[PDB]
Amino acid sequence: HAETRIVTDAPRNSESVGDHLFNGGVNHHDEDPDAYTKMYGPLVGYDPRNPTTLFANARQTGTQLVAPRKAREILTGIYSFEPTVLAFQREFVKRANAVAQPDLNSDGFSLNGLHTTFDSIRSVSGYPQWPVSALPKSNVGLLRDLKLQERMTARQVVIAREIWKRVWGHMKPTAIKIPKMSTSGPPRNVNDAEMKLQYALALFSGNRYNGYLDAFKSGDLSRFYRDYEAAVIMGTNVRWQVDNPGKKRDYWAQADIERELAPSKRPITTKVEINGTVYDDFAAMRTRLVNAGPWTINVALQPFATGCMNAMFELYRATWHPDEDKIAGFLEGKHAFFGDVSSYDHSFSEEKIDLSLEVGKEFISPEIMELASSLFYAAYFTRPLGPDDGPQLVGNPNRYLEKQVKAGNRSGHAFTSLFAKVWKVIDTVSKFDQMGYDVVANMDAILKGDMPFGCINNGDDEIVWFKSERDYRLFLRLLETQPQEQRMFKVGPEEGAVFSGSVYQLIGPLKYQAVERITTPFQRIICPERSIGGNFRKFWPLGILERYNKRNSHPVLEEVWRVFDDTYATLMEPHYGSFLGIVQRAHKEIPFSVDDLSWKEIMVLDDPNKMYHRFTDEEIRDQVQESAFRKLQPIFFERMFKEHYKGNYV
Ligand SMILES: [Mg+2]
Ligand SMILES: [Mg+2]
Ligand SMILES: [Mg+2]
Ligand SMILES: [Mg+2]
Ligand SMILES: [Mg+2]
Repeated sequence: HAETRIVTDAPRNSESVGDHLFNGGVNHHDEDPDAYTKMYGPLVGYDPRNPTTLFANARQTGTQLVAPRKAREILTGIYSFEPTVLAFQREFVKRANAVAQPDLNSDGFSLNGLHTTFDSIRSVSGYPQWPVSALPKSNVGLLRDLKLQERMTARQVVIAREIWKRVWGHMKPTAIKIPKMSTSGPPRNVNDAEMKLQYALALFSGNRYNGYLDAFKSGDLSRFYRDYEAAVIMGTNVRWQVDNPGKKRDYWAQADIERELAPSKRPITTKVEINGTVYDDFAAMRTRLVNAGPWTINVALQPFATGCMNAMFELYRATWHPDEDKIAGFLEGKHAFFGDVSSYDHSFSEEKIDLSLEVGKEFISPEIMELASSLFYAAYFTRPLGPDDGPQLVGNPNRYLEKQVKAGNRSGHAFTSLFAKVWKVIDTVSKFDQMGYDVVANMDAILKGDMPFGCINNGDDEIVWFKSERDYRLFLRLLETQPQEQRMFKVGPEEGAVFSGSVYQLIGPLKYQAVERITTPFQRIICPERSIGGNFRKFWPLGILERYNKRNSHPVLEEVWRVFDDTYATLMEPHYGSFLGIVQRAHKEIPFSVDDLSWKEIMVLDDPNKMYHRFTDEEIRDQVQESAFRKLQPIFFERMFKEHYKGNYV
């Protein structure tokens, strides 16, 4: 068929989606160019004078806060604002701190496996720090505050081009993941993976991908919206995590980002006060704004992000995807710096984002890179970030071909993870360069782990390793001496040498042993981001039982679990029932068993987005992946790649 539009002139909502189910073998939208139009309803309609109506049909609307205050159900029948729970938190933390204290050397390595104190467990889940910090229109104040370079050096640009050529220039075609449990974002704002899949099939049928790009590049939002159900705009969500009591933090106010491009931050002053009692020894949960790109934008980009990432994991495994179980042994006999990056994604400059996309255009049609740019710099809409704020549109989505919000490696983008991984390695390879090494001539060898130095990467987490002590101390001298003109990101040593959630305990001379942070099991039980069950914690017993079952695997861990069990038994059990009873009864009601799953699989059930950056299809069984994702195999977008990709297939 000739049809170039996803939404045609056919009557909408005239056929049931049940008559157009995807069989995994043929794209039925090739047979019927009107199918998508007929199986879904009329869009509400775009008003350029009122762009926020793009979100008026969402589950949460207008007035309701992005981060409401609401007690969490931490275990069956146990809620986080109850005074007995808070009493347990205080006593558990006293007793756990009496077990062990972090024992760190001058390089930040833990000698006992513990990297910090247990004080963050005095955080009240469901009690947010407010306001949630807004995203300013400009990150220049941050770049200034962090003392980052004004521009890349010439050499840094060379290195960035050499690495991006390797990344964009190779592709291992891989299925698009279609999330079951997240919103499509505008315009439909539904958690409907069937619609997402049918949209993908429509996009990749006939001439619709080129029609989509033509509509995009026209700058006519009314056209892109009408004919492709697409609008370049971010929604916003909030992520929550524990904090250390007493830690001073700051935030960008909604009223300031409205008035100023790069305003200064204001102090967060939230105190925990529950039913008329102040808890001065507790923290409110740290909160962070995350943007969310619409499905109907990200779907056009994801094939490239996923394919290039998967290629990179194969060709340059030693850098971007080593076996995590083997890292500690790999490091035996090596010196290592564990990177702690401050405000990483937000600290990317416009130059860095733009260069990445420029090199992309050598391998991928330029209009696709321009779509990526449009989303990186898109306007966003947020519901209120605090109790005194209103909903707010930041930027002008009517002018989406112009940059609206400059915020570095924008969250919610198809490319966010790829950019995080590649730029951390650009920075570290530039550091190898600044030491004096000839990194261009030896680029492949560095990335493949064949030189006497290299780096293991997981986005903003990294291990920079050296076979030679003298090379290692030269790297440390470089960090100490590096001037502003060379500084890409704000990086220091990680307290306790943590990588991907594990402490790399120093157990002998250049001998390491990985231990999951000993704070983690207790934070995730006692101070959770979300209540048990619901959308995101259906499988909550698994992570707990997995951790409990390995309690004897490390001597500090073992003692802290003994403190948990004894303290819970005395202070919680009389009122709420036994801990293991609650957890084991819940485990019986879910369709997975902890004994049958790998550690990787349990991680993915707790955080499915680890499939976009940490684990590949090969490492996770179908039943686990299918809990969270539908898939579209790459045969269904092969024609798009034949036209629009110019690199090498792996
Ligand atoms: Mg029928
Ligand atoms: Mg305080
Ligand atoms: Mg001012
Ligand atoms: Mg780190
Ligand atoms: Mg598999």
